[PDB]
Amino acid sequence: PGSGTMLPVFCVVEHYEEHAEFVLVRKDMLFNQLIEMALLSLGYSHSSAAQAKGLIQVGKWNPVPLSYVTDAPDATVADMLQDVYHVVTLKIQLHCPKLEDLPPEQWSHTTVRNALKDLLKDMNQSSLAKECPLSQSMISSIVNSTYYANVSAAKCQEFGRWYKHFKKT
Amino acid sequence: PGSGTMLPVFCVVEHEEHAEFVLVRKDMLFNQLIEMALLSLGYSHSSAAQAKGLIQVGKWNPVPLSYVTDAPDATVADMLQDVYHVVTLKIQLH
Amino acid sequence: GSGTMLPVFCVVEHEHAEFVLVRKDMLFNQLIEMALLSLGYSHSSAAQAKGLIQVGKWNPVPLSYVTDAPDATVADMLQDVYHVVTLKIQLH
Amino acid sequence: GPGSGTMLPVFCVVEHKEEHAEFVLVRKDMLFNQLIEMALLSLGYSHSSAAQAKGLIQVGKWNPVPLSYVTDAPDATVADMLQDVYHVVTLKIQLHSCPKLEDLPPEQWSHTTVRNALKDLLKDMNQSSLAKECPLSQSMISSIVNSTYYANVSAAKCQEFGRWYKHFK
Repeated sequence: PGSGTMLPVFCVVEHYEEHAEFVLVRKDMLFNQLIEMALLSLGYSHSSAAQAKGLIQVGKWNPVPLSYVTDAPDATVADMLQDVYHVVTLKIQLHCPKLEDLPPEQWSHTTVRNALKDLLKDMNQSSLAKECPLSQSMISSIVNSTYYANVSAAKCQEFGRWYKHFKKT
Repeated sequence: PGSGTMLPVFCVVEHEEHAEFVLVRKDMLFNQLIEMALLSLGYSHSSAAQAKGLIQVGKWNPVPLSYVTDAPDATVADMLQDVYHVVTLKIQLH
Repeated sequence: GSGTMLPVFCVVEHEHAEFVLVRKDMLFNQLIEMALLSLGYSHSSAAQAKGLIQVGKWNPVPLSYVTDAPDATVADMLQDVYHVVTLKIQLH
Repeated sequence: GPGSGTMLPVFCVVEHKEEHAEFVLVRKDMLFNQLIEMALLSLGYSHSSAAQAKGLIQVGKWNPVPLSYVTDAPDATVADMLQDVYHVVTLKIQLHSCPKLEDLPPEQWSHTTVRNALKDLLKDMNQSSLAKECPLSQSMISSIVNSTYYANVSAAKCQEFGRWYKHFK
């Protein structure tokens, strides 16, 4: 188990407004093309390994960006995962219905948080807290990301209905 | 008997399913097969980046273009010259 | 890290030494057969086939020492240790 | 456009290196998973040699794969899988052999495998009783035996002798 040319890596691919399993990769290749190779093995355009974001998660920890693992471009898959491949899960994010088109009950806290994140680019919290069904101390929690920080099914459903309408006016 | 610059590939696009042959350049890179199939089929560049692509030899289990060969410099002639007529490229658009 | 497959590192002698994925839910007593299939060997070669198993740096033991339970999944015996073991399949 | 009869051709190559190529006919409705033994039997090989046999299937110039990649259906026939594709695939069979001279498909006999047969016979036979039995002359059995560089045995004779040898023994 290393020896060998391959290393098993458990992968999960995603995109959100089974599919989760080991793929053998080249222990000898570059840690920084791991997302690419994993995705190719799965059948993904070369260019689909571009709109792709990677989060690596140890046992039941919060996952972190592959940035945290190492900052040496020259490290390999083996250098880094030889020892942990049995406990790590690679989380690939592929970055298409529109938010306004999402029906209010399909709305989740993650999509509310995404919706809010876009809006705040070109708006203010107090103003946004004004006719969206959220409060200001509610809206800070969700964007802060901590910890938690939770929107009930009722508010999620209402924020989403409001969002659909707000977007077409 | 295809000594052209091109080779035809039968394509199915999933998501209502769009099928058609497409002529692919033999000098182009095998792993670029999905991009080219898509462009050449009447889709965007952005469409490629949002697409999973498997190749199917007869009635066999479809497989990623990487099961086929581990040589990145592999031309479309290299891999498809002998089998283009028995292979279906099925593509998915998310 | 719990899907339908487990990575098993297999060395076949008589080289061929590498990881092969196998169905967790399969029967531990079909581990040779099914590992052999995934490499090319026929339904016939598995088995005239002798299997030992080596945990870390120990001597390797026959696969019988691992268990008697005929209803033992591969998961059962290997979900916990697949990463420290080596399956050695000899063909007579 | 062939659509019936009970048989199907299967191009097989067989290493053991003595690379031997040849189409063979196999029972269309047999099981795909016993292809490697069916091909070997149908090629003139004993059941013994099929027990060390590694078999990889190859389409065109692609990476060769185990028969388990092609399919998962444990009841898929040779017809299901290769009916439409028999003319672009090769069954690459590797044996740990060589087979006993008698188990060597007679089409694969050369002047040197004929020589080894003669030797093994002359260990307990006469030049004349051999020359009586086998399809060579005494003159040629002199030629083959007393000269290592003697290769002037026709293909037709090699096969003939090889069939004769297979018999008895």
